[PDB]
Amino acid sequence: PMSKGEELFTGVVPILVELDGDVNGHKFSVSGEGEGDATYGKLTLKFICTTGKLPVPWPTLVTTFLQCFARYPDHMKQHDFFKSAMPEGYVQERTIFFKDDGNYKTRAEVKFEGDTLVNRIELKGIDFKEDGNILGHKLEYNYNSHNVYIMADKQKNGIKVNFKIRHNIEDGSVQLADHYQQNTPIGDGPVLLPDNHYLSTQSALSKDPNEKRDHMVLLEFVTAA
Repeated sequence: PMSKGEELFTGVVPILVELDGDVNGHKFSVSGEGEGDATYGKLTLKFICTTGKLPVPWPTLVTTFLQCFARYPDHMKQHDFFKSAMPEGYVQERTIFFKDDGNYKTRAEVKFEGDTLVNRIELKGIDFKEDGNILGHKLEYNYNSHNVYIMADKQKNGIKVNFKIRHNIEDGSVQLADHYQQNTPIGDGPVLLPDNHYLSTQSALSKDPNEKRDHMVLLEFVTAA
């Protein structure tokens, strides 16, 4: 292959997602489970809020809830930092600025625990407007397609990422979430540091009609470029 860790993703890999969140004081925890298939770049997940009802819309948390499952084509596996960081994993820090509303601050650890790919997150949301689009729940239960731009970080043998999410507001228009992401490896061994390249995402949000807990099922498709 191109990296040792890439061989960890040659099969469908089960996923565990854990988030502790806090938004304008509202505390919540989410658990998610599912599997990823990096050779297609497909991910299917079902998250449940385990503390009651999510204080913010589920689409706002999609990008916080696994980029080691991106399908890197053959002529591009030399650019796949995420798998090269494995098994030991990487920290994934992000500051999301929602246009004209508050911010999320998120810290995650993405690593193999056993045979499962685990993304363990802490999220802090501050300065949200009581009736803005987030705390007003004015977003639509859907998700656009995005292009997330990836650059190597030579000083930290990691990657600096920047992209912008489009949250379809119920009134038709778009509420921007501007993501500032930093990925830093947990282990000593070398990593693949990529030439500037894009990741293409597609995401489907739906529900599990025999689960009556606040939940989100996510069908995500990620590919390199």
